[PDB]
Amino acid sequence: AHVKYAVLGATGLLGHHAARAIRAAGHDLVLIHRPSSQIQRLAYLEPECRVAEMLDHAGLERALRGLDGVIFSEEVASALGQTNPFYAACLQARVPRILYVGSAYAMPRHPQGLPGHEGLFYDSLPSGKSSYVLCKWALDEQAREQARNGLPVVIGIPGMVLGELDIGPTTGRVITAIGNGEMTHYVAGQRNVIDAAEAGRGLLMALERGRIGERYLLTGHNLEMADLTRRIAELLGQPAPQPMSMAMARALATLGRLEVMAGGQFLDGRKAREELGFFSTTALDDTLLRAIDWFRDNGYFN
Amino acid sequence: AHVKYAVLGATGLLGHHAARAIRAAGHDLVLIHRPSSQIQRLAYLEPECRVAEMLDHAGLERALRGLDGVIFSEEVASALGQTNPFYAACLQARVPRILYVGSAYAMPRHPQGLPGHEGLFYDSLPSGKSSYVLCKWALDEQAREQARNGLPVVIGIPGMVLGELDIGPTTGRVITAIGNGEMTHYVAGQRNVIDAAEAGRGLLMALERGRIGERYLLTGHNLEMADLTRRIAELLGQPAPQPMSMAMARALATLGRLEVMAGGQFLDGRKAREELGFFSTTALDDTLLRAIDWFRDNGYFN
Repeated sequence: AHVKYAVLGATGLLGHHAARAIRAAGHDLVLIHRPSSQIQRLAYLEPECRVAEMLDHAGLERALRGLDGVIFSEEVASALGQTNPFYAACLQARVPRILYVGSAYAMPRHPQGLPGHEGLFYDSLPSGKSSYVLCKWALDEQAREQARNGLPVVIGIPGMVLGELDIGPTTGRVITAIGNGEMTHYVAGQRNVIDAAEAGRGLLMALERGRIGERYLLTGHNLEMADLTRRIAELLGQPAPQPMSMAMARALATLGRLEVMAGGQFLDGRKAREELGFFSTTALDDTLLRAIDWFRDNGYFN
Repeated sequence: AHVKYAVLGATGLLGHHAARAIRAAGHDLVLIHRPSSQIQRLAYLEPECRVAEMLDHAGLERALRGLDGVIFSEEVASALGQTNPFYAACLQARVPRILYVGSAYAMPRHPQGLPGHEGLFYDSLPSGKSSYVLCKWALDEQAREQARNGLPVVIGIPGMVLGELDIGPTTGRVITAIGNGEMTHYVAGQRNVIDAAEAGRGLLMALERGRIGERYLLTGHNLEMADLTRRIAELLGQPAPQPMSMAMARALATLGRLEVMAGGQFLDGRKAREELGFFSTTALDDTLLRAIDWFRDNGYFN
């Protein structure tokens, strides 16, 4: 297995599937993990494991030795505080190839309402926007900034990732909320959903094939929240969540005083397809069913 | 003016009206304030002002000298942290008569759904309830605990206080939210509303006349939130806020994850009436109009 690729955050949903994709390609897999993390869930991949706390420049450098590449999986300041040492260590370890996993919320909304693409940038500080968007904009700026400064950083930006192995769960709380009768309503909104297994392969592909300093949207299905809500319901044998007005959402925010909860957009997958060879082939139902089954076997449904 | 009564928190809505009531009764008024507070808004009452930070036992003791009585106007721990020194200082200053301003949220809901009364107690820690209720239950327990231990504490519990001189505003954000088009919806609920001017007189009356260690509900009008919402709208020349389901409120709380906002009850005013001679005589519209006018003259409406 002539090539060695590492993954930080391998126990998260999207990292676990990057790790798998590296194993599926027949590369040597390295997993850089914090000592507290339960990386033995990935022992089946026969990984090489390197311990490193993410604020420990001696240990990151050491964990980043002899790699052909690496995937990376008070709110703004400390987001930047975690990534900054990593980039530091990548420079010292002389890693040739770095992919940083970004978010589509680093991008503004397509100004004609069409599906979003990699060319959508905020000219400067996304002022007046949520702190979520701000944090996501910063991490995006930071990565490009390392590219500009001669670091080999590629940026891979998946849509909402859904699939099996979602421990929290995280993104798949939609599935469990619905299944457990909790999500009784939804708010209108556009969203791109992507199968976890694929998003992992897309990451590997950006890492091996992306242009340094470029973003690549890794997309699945463009979807109304009504329809994502409804399909999951139908599959779980449950009633469809009913729509809830946008005004009725702010009116609760206002009762509070005494959002980006449906601020997503559709994504254009062409760049990844033409440059990376990447695109989804999995039916959405197959993804939603595989997630559903994983959650059920592990008792996330009451 | 043979009797001297003091008020802490005189710049708040309910304290300002206690202060006024003390002036209206022809007593000598003392205002105990923190040095940062803008107590010169009450200079027209020709008050005697005593400076005291509320965590400064030397200064409270000194500010509590030679009084015939006093009205008192991480969330639980620090609520108790503010009151505890005050009670300490009342013991050393030998104040004969102390009224603590409580909340109706220290009481559980009438177990047959009738209007609530002073006999409603939680037998012990109000477990599983909101931290708001918990904090309000504690301060209530604390006051009774000082009574039990020989301190002359009376507890006065007004309903939702509405009227003029509401600086934040605080309770009157309902009025301004509606007026400014912000409160577009409300959640079903029962509530007791009381005129500010009166609630101040009720406080004075509890202080002079209550039994040591007893609670006294100071009540105005029992009101559906639909009707309070609607009257304020009609008076402001605005559309009535529309009802919003309770389920639709939790369904937003649940979208968040990826209350007591209508948990109030009606209050029974009989104890205050029979013992204190207290009861409301003011039409609700007159109260809502006086508040409305105060807010308007000071430019709280856009």
